[PDB]
Amino acid sequence: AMADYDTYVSNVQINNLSYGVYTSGGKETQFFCIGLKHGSEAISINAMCKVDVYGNHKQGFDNMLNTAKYYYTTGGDVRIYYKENVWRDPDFKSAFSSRELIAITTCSSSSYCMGPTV
Amino acid sequence: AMADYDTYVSNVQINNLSYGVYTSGGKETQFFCIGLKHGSEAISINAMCKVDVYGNHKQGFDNMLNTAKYYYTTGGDVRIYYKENVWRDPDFKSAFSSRELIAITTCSSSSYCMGPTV
Amino acid sequence: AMADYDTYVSNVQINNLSYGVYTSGGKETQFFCIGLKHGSEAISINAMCKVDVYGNHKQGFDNMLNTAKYYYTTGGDVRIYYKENVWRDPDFKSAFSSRELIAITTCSSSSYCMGPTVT
Amino acid sequence: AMADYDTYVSNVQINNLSYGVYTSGGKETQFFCIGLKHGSEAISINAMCKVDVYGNHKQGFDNMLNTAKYYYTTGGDVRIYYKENVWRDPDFKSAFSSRELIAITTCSSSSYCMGPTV
Amino acid sequence: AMADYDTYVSNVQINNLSYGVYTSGGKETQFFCIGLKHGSEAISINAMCKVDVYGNHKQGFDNMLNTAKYYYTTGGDVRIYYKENVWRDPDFKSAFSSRELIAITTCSSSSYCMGPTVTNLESD
Repeated sequence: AMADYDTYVSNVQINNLSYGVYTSGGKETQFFCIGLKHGSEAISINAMCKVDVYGNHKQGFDNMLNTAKYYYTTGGDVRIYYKENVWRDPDFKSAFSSRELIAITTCSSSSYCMGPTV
Repeated sequence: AMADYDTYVSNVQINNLSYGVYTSGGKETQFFCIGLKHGSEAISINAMCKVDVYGNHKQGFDNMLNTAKYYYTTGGDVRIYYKENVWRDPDFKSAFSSRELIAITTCSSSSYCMGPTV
Repeated sequence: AMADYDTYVSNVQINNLSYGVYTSGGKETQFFCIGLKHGSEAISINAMCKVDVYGNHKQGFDNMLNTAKYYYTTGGDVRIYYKENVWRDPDFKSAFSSRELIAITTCSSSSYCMGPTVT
Repeated sequence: AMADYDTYVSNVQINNLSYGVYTSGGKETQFFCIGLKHGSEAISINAMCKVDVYGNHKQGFDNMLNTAKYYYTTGGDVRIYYKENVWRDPDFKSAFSSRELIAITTCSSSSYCMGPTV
Repeated sequence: AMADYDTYVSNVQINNLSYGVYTSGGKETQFFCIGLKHGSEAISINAMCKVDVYGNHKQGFDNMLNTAKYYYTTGGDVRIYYKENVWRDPDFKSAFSSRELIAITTCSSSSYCMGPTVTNLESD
């Protein structure tokens, strides 16, 4: 199976965004975070972030940000692939999330979203 | 004829998208994949991908991604040119596709799309 | 007059767009092409293209692509400046066009588009 | 707590935007500045700016500009994190403010915006 | 006062836009030009341009272009800051404009636009 694609939430909507600049561990960073809803269902796995110069995958900062902003605009159904327990900055983890955003795929029905499933 | 333009599907719509980051073969990659339908019907050749640091044509990652997102938004009729049997990562081919996306052109009628035919 | 601004069509609409990647003449390229509307016909006329690593003006590939996509979306009337007889790859010229896209300007009326004119 | 995240205004709207190029202190700059409202309420903390080659955080100019422009388009409620007393150019400070823009987060309700509140 | 911010036109709309490529002085350039109106009136200062590799401020070409395109799309009221007598190639000035685009700010009402204003009636 694809490394880092094993943990996801499906048929969610991106209902909040954050974008900022921040010094972390003595390095100048950019970050963004997505916040999620699942229609009217309560979701606890509801935030994930990406940082330009830290993480398991530094590539794709601008493309992932633009992709997140696209689905915030449409409110469309997506699946979010993420990795738990990534961010080591304790102030960032408590403010935003520990989770690193890995991929965003669309869902065309209540049962199908693109990408691998477990 | 144009090299790599011999294999295409016409009058389709991009009805799904994926964008992600992924380690493949020791390289840090970005990728995106488009999912297709043919009007009211599903089609069997229905996913094509592009990878920033692998493939027959590594250029144009951001422009092809922006172009794909554009037609996902409009739902317009397009022709997709693609190349078969490209991606060699077995986990990736199984989750997404083995096909490399080459070009996207528009269709102004049920019978005409821009670009060369065979 | 401005070099490369002598040849244009005014008050046209872009009704088709192509974007691709392609190996031409030993180089890896990106290109896009616009097709122009002719009455109610589906087939476009006067297609014009831009290539990132070939042409009289290699600069501005992404900005010209985004400008072309913009007017394809709005369907607005534009003036297109282009250079005839540029592309030499025969397969490309047969598939798309020989013309290089130089500039796109708006038309605010049936009578006025921005940019220089010739008589 | 996150350094530079202690000062913010919540549930505001970006109702004006400036973008320009400018020589400041012998350096060629770009800048943008956001103007804020909060519905009908009189606010005094209502302008924040970012400069490409000056400030505590020079990274993220284009991404922050595009983020500010998006919320100006939607008129949606946001939280603005900012740093007071940053700009030293007296002419710039008089025309806009001394405040450096740090982050923009969305507000999904009258009581919630993403990001830390301490 | 902010250098290069002394001449502007307020409460205008961008109602035309040009983008192109052009060779000048041995350099390959990109440029764009905006056309303006003041509601239903034509104005005297109605065009201004930015060039990627010429001008007093070469930075910000893409950001300025995207900003101008945005306001052309929305038709919203803006203030345009510009500098006179920059483009001195007569065929470019005849085709487009002599003025360099410096900044674009919004006007949220008929009475307010963002950005610096001159000190007084004589710009002392």
